[PDB]
Amino acid sequence: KHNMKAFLDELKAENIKKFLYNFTQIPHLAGTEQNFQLAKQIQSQWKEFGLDSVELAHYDVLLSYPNKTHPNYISIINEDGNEIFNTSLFEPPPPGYENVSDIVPPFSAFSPQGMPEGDLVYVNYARTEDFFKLERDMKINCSGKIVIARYGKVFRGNKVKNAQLAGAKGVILYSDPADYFAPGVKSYPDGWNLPGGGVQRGNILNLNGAGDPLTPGYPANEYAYRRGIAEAVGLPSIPVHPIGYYDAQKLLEKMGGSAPPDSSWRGSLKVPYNVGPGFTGNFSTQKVKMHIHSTNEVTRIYNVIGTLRGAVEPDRYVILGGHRDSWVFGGIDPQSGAAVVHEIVRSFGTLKKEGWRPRRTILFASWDAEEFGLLGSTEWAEENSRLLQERGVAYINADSSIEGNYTLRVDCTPLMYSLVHNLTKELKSPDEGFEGKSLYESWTKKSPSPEFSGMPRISKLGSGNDFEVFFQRLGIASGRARYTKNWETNKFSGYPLYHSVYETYELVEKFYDPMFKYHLTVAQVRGGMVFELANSIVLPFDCRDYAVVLRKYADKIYSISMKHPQEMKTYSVSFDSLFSAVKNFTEIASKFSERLQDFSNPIVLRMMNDQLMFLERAFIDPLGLPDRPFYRHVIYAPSSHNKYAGESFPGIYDALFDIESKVDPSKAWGEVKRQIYVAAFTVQAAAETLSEVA
Amino acid sequence: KHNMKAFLDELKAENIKKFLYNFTQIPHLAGTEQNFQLAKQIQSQWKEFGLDSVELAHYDVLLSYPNKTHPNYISIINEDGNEIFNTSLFEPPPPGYENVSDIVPPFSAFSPQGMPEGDLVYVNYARTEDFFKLERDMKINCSGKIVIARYGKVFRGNKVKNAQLAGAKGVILYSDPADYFAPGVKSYPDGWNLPGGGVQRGNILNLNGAGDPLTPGYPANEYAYRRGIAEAVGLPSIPVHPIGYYDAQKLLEKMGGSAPPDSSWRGSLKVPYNVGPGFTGNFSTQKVKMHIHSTNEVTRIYNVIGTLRGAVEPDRYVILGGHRDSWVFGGIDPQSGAAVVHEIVRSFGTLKKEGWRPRRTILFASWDAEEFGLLGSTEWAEENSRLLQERGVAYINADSSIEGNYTLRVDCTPLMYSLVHNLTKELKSPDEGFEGKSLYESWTKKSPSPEFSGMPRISKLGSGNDFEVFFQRLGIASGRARYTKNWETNKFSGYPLYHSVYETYELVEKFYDPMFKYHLTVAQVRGGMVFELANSIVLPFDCRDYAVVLRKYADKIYSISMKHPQEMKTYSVSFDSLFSAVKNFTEIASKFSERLQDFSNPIVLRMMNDQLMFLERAFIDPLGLPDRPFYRHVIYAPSSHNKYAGESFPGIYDALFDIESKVDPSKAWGEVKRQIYVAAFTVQAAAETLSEVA
Ligand SMILES: *[C@@H]1O[C@H](CO)[C@@H](O[C@@H]2O[C@H](CO)[C@@H](O[C@@H]3O[C@H](CO)[C@@H](O)[C@H](O[C@H]4O[C@H](CO)[C@@H](O)[C@H](O)[C@@H]4O)[C@@H]3O)[C@H](O)[C@H]2NC(C)=O)[C@H](O)[C@H]1NC(C)=O
Ligand SMILES: *[C@@H]1O[C@H](CO)[C@@H](O[C@@H]2O[C@H](CO)[C@@H](O[C@@H]3O[C@H](CO)[C@@H](O)[C@H](O[C@H]4O[C@H](CO)[C@@H](O)[C@H](O)[C@@H]4O)[C@@H]3O)[C@H](O)[C@H]2NC(C)=O)[C@H](O)[C@H]1NC(C)=O
Ligand SMILES: *[C@@H]1O[C@H](CO)[C@@H](O[C@@H]2O[C@H](CO)[C@@H](O)[C@H](O)[C@H]2NC(C)=O)[C@H](O)[C@H]1NC(C)=O
Ligand SMILES: *[C@@H]1O[C@H](CO)[C@@H](O[C@@H]2O[C@H](CO)[C@@H](O)[C@H](O)[C@H]2NC(C)=O)[C@H](O)[C@H]1NC(C)=O
Ligand SMILES: *[C@@H]1O[C@H](CO)[C@@H](O[C@@H]2O[C@H](CO)[C@@H](O)[C@H](O)[C@H]2NC(C)=O)[C@H](O)[C@H]1NC(C)=O
Ligand SMILES: *[C@@H]1O[C@H](CO)[C@@H](O[C@@H]2O[C@H](CO)[C@@H](O)[C@H](O)[C@H]2NC(C)=O)[C@H](O)[C@H]1NC(C)=O
Ligand SMILES: *[C@@H]1O[C@H](CO)[C@@H](O[C@@H]2O[C@H](CO)[C@@H](O)[C@H](O)[C@H]2NC(C)=O)[C@H](O)[C@H]1NC(C)=O
Ligand SMILES: *[C@@H]1O[C@H](CO)[C@@H](O[C@@H]2O[C@H](CO)[C@@H](O)[C@H](O)[C@H]2NC(C)=O)[C@H](O)[C@H]1NC(C)=O
Ligand SMILES: O=C(O)CC[C@H](CP(=O)(O)CCC(=O)O)C(=O)O
Ligand SMILES: O=C(O)CC[C@H](CP(=O)(O)CCC(=O)O)C(=O)O
Ligand SMILES: *[C@@H]1O[C@H](CO)[C@@H](O)[C@H](O)[C@H]1NC(C)=O
Ligand SMILES: *[C@@H]1O[C@H](CO)[C@@H](O)[C@H](O)[C@H]1NC(C)=O
Ligand SMILES: *[C@@H]1O[C@H](CO)[C@@H](O)[C@H](O)[C@H]1NC(C)=O
Ligand SMILES: *[C@@H]1O[C@H](CO)[C@@H](O)[C@H](O)[C@H]1NC(C)=O
Ligand SMILES: *[C@@H]1O[C@H](CO)[C@@H](O)[C@H](O)[C@H]1NC(C)=O
Ligand SMILES: *[C@@H]1O[C@H](CO)[C@@H](O)[C@H](O)[C@H]1NC(C)=O
Ligand SMILES: [Ca+2]
Ligand SMILES: [Ca+2]
Ligand SMILES: [Cl-]
Ligand SMILES: [Cl-]
Ligand SMILES: [Zn+2]
Ligand SMILES: [Zn+2]
Ligand SMILES: [Zn+2]
Ligand SMILES: [Zn+2]
Repeated sequence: KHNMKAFLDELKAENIKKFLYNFTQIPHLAGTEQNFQLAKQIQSQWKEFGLDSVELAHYDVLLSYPNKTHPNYISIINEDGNEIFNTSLFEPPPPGYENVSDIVPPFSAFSPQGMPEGDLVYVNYARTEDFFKLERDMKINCSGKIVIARYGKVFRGNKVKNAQLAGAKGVILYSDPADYFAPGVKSYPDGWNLPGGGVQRGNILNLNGAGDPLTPGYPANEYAYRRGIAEAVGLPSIPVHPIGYYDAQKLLEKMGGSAPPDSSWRGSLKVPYNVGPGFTGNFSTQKVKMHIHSTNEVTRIYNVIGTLRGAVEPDRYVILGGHRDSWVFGGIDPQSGAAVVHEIVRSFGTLKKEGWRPRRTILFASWDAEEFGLLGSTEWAEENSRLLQERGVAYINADSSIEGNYTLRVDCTPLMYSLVHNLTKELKSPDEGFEGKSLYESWTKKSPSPEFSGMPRISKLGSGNDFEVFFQRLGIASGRARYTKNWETNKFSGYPLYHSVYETYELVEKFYDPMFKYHLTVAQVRGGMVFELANSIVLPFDCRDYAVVLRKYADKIYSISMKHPQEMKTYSVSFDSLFSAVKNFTEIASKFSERLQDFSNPIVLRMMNDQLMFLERAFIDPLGLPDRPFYRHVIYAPSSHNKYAGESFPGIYDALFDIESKVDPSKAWGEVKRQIYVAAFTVQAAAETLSEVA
Repeated sequence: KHNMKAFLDELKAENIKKFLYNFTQIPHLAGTEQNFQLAKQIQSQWKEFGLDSVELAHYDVLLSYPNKTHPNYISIINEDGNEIFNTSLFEPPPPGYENVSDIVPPFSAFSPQGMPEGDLVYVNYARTEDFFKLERDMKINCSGKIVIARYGKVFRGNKVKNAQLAGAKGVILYSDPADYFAPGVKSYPDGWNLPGGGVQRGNILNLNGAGDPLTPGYPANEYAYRRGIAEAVGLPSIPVHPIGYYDAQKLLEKMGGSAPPDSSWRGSLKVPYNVGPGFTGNFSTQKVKMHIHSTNEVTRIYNVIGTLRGAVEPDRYVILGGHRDSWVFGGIDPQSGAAVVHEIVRSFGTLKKEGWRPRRTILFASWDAEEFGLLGSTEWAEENSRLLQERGVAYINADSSIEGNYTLRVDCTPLMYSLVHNLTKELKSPDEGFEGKSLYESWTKKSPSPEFSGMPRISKLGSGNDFEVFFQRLGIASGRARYTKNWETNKFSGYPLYHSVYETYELVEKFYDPMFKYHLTVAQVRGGMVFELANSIVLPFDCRDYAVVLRKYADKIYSISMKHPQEMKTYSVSFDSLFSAVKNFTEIASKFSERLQDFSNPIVLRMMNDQLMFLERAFIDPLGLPDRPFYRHVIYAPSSHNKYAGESFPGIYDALFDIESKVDPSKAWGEVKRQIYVAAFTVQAAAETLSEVA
């Protein structure tokens, strides 16, 4: 038989290991020849594996690279302008790679050029609440200062935006061992911790879903009209550079001015963590000087798009996609995910060669330039938006398969909760101590739902990965799953070697998953989801699960507003319409579910399949969210404070955020009311897509 | 048999006459009790006729009404402030209606209040080119003047916008006999001409597709958040009032200053048509004074929505809609169309009672508040946009069935050209001299295509009627057909009694269509179109017809640009991408057509039906046109100079318009290039929806 079990059993840990090794021997930086060569390799192999068609889709997008003959670095400069300390020009390469060429040195992609000199202010994680603390509570002024911030907690681009709006003239990002050195584990190469010379690369854009900075709304094809750099989307206005904790210690050790306001501001270095501004008495005349010379350059990128045509519904697309480009070797990010996709394609192709075809079309994607702001997935979705809007069933992401080895981590639309629960109950746990138990059982035990006993946690989708255009722009049901760590407060901070030269094949094979069993488990979850979506007669979505969360989000946003009872009285701020719509959705979804169970009629089936496919679509508002036109989903958006985090009822959330500080409360509460109306309306309209059609 | 002929033969001229009489005995002004009562009547009758469900959909929208105890009027005022001449407070009522209550006096709906006094400037039709002539050629300055303009040629709201931007402090609109009195015909009640006391009502908004001024993007339901009046969409900033030609003669006769620049500026009144400013020597100290006291008021409106559920594809909607509200009696506009819809519903209901159901669902609509800016259709489409976007096959409009008795007038998407040609070849001509000939034959003879011998003219869709939200916002294939006059240069000017108290049942029965044969012919065209759309196994759209027009529009826009060869050289302005996309569309459409002919498989059929349904959808750009977010179709939009006129490649057209006058040619030609890119991209993307799906 050619069923899900046949598919799943064909998947091999040994193959995932071979592919991971193959993808991580040299760097695959977006826009470089090495990454174009790997694209052509994957294209050839997917053809060999059996896909019907496999094409490269290329675009010319704005990328950013250091100047090879004019290196970026930071100094402490004394009174006469002598540079008395310089940060490192490169990370010491790991064992056996010390002769590898084309390792991009640490830099912040899309930083402008500059050589700002000034006094340091330490801003903790550079979160919105950290700047509130500095400015409002401590009366410390960042204007014209160079800010130094530790990585962690939120996307680095949010830190840079926050620093810019505080009036900073530069930002230094560093990795504190508090966040990137787990106690009792050794530094790379002898363990998975970050050494003091290690540095996290990464882009610092604030694109809000736009894709290539120069072509928002339209694919960056051969005839594209491009904005001028001054009108580009999302570029930072101040120089930015990342450093390791040996270098950070040198910049922080001399810091004076105010003490840290409390212990949540102190990392693990042997320094005071004084906020500044500037250095203590002896060194009061020394300054910090950045030297940034990176350039932004329009550069060709390449997505690989493979098609396995559906036997029955070829015009319905289930998409498995993840990126290929890496900062350096990409041993975890992304090749641990790319190797899983490769093995999934191989397994599906094995069935296809024996005469099987899925019910619906499956599209497989190897995206490029993800690290530079989700550019390859976004430009391709811009190009194909009409096809995706009317035909897209679901998008399953496939970046890093592991970021730890503790338990499963799933983020997805409520429409996929039931699918995930059911599939994980049928898969074996790879975990020690759970042998012969289901993955559902180990996951639920290790990651309990905060709301329901006997259920696992499933998180909301925000952004920071390639599902963003499909979910938040186009409203296609999306999901992701990976293995993760225990480390709760590190959720958005990355594993220690994230985006460093030390993230290698050996890191994975020695320290994360020597048997490739966690990789195989993730291949089973991702491939199992794709299989069910592409093959189930009735699409495997449960609208009632959306009803349950919508009530939870409505309770939560109302609870936020209810911290301001006098203003809700004054301005007549009612959530009644939103609860009404949520009640209606619950009622209608229950009735639709009964019909879906109670309905030989392919037109009624597909009618119902279309109602299921278009339900996520119905949460899209064509006018988008305020000042974020490419975030169009009304129930979820990336947090305006942290792109990695999903926020629910984002339009109402942002209207309420820090509202007590607004100068015109009438206007501010009027906008809360407007957002309640938009949310109630959209929930009701989505409900009505599930009513009988005529 | 229950085929199209059964449907068509059931339609009766006598029934259309009875319904027209029934709908035109009292005024049915939007927002009044009389119009709510007529809504309830139609709802009851459509239920009796056999529809499955018939509901009222109500909204609370901004309307505008004169003050009953403080009448609007215009004066000539002498030096001491004596009002020496006053315009009329009402139109003399026609025979037998002189005791009818609730006839709204002539006014310009949505005028602000004011009593501006000043010198007159005569601006011809107040078109963009008329203001260019005044300001650029004649050096006449309208700033702080009261402008007087003749109705005709363009939508009145465009005139008011043009006057406002010229700095006018008020606008007087009047009906010149040149445009509203056909030579050799008598004035109402003895003929169909406009008497000197007759006045054309009408709104003067510039909504650009927004719908209710207070709720753009969202339905004006019970919990809607409304903009404040100062942020409302489309309201004029200066007072405006309409008058008849007896009153106009009194205001124009004393005009001095400059002579009319040429004869195209002279109407038929026995006056010089001097442009002003102000009056000739003797009267130089007299001024014109307006008194406008109308108020804008949020008011409930009611659409009637009838459903005839499809037997096979209930989730595919074919919509026949037209408005019910009138300025006064609505003898032509809209009740000549509403009576036709009523008879169509009755005929379909007759088949339904004998056990027939159409293949797809047919929705019938009686829209409200059309006269106040397409408010009822727009608010309902805002409410139901998700259903319409994913399920809407086609929209057929049904306003005035006659505006003359000469020949057919059809405006529609190219996707319906073949359907119209085929249906009209099967219908009998009602025309004298064409007895026993097809409607196709009489129409093609009387209205020859400017491009093709042996073909009739079919015009583009702009706006000024209820199809606007469906076509230009949502991208649902739309069409309209009516009987019209010969009068070429009067195309956008209306028939003489348009929006006057004289537009009555008797006007129609005595002077337009005493046998109701033109009404019946239009009922056959509209009902025949709906029948084929709702019943044909393959949707009756021909994508190759879009390919042919896209080439014609590309040639036309290129020809406009090519008036500026030096700038196209300087700024490297190429149309190559747009012609490429049009060539690709032509190639792909030809291949799709072959498959549609060459393809027992309901999934392939519906796949293909979906490709046909979503083709118009593919011309929608979710970012909309520049500064007109609710005009989203890239191939067609309402002309920015005349809402009634369709413009092709509007984004490129508007970027080129008057470009030689722009201060920064680099920027202006850059925007032309941007619009060429958007157009090429959208044409290519629409083409790709017709490629094989996988
Ligand atoms: C959840 O679904 C329910 C349907 O089960 C839906 O109920 C609808 O609620 C609206 C708003 O309450 C109702 O609107 C009323 O409609 C009647 C006519 O049917 C009007 O007369 C009412 O207006 C009068 O009263 C108002 C309130 O006091 C006044 O403001 C107004 O000036 C009028 O005097 C009012 O418009 C509607 O009838 C029901 N529909 C039903 C029960 O079928 C509810 O809206 C849904 N929730 C959301 C958020 O959509
Ligand atoms: C109409 O449909 C045709 C398909 O039949 C489609 O043709 C495509 O045109 C694009 C643009 O010309 C081609 O793009 C080229 O792709 C190759 C790789 O396949 C690249 O190497 C090319 O780039 C080089 O040359 C450029 C031009 O001189 C340089 O600017 C660039 O720096 C590179 O040196 C170029 O991107 C594409 O291959 C074809 N596809 C085919 C034939 O399948 C055409 O685009 C459609 N029209 C529209 C408006 O979409
Ligand atoms: C990764 O695997 C690929 C595919 O097996 C290898 O590329 C092939 O290598 C042989 C030997 O050079 C060539 O003859 C083939 O043409 C290549 N096949 C392709 C590109 O499809 C590649 O060598 C491997 N890379 C590493 C670093 O092991
Ligand atoms: C930090 O690096 C800078 C730049 O390379 C060093 O300063 C330069 O030193 C050379 C050789 O002594 C001089 O000729 C240049 O004029 C200096 N350039 C600048 C920009 O100051 C500096 O010596 C380094 N500091 C340390 C502590 O190694
Ligand atoms: C998850 O599996 C459950 C248990 O099998 C499925 O729920 C059952 O579905 C069948 C088929 O419709 C019904 O007859 C049962 O009554 C359901 N049992 C329940 C609700 O406990 C559920 O559909 C699956 N979810 C998917 C496939 O998305
Ligand atoms: C238009 O026709 C309608 C429907 O025939 C008439 O309304 C009906 O009139 C009778 C007599 O008053 C009532 O008993 C019915 O209840 C009405 N039916 C409805 C409203 O569905 C109406 O009188 C006619 N109007 C004119 C001016 O002739
Ligand atoms: C035009 O109408 C105005 C307003 O009704 C007339 O002026 C008024 O005349 C009455 C009675 O003579 C006076 O008491 C008011 O003071 C006047 N009002 C204003 C606003 O001036 C005027 O007589 C009319 N002109 C003509 C020619 O009939
Ligand atoms: C208009 O009618 C023409 C003539 O019947 C239709 O074109 C024919 O369609 C049949 C059925 O596919 C083909 O076999 C013929 O070859 C076509 N004849 C032609 C192109 O001359 C056309 O489809 C009709 N248009 C509609 C229904 O939209
Ligand atoms: O630009 C973006 O939105 C994200 C770019 C990348 C995505 P990533 O590949 O490293 C994976 C991060 C994640 O899945 O949360 C970054 O976080 O630096
Ligand atoms: O506001 C609008 O866009 C049009 C309002 C009305 C539409 P109408 O019913 O009179 C018919 C005009 C037409 O079909 O062109 C008007 O032209 O005054
Ligand atoms: C790299 O180094 C220097 C900086 O001025 C110069 O030779 C060259 O222009 C730079 N390359 C760039 C800016 O891409
Ligand atoms: C912060 O510092 C700069 C000093 O030039 C000043 O312009 C700005 O107003 C200051 N802000 C506050 C709130 O003190
Ligand atoms: C993998 O699992 C073991 C068991 O707890 C643990 O000791 C090790 O630290 C884990 N590896 C990583 C990288 O978390
Ligand atoms: C109508 O007439 C006068 C104008 O001031 C006044 O009595 C009343 O307020 C007006 N009604 C309105 C403004 O609706
Ligand atoms: C038109 O007239 C007014 C007179 O106050 C003036 O402000 C404006 O600049 C004039 N425009 C031109 C172009 O003469
Ligand atoms: C109707 O048709 C006849 C024939 O030409 C014509 O005399 C009459 O003017 C027409 N009616 C209208 C209102 O155009
Ligand atoms: Ca783009
Ligand atoms: Ca609205
Ligand atoms: Cl992922
Ligand atoms: Cl019409
Ligand atoms: Zn990644
Ligand atoms: Zn990454
Ligand atoms: Zn009308
Ligand atoms: Zn009208």
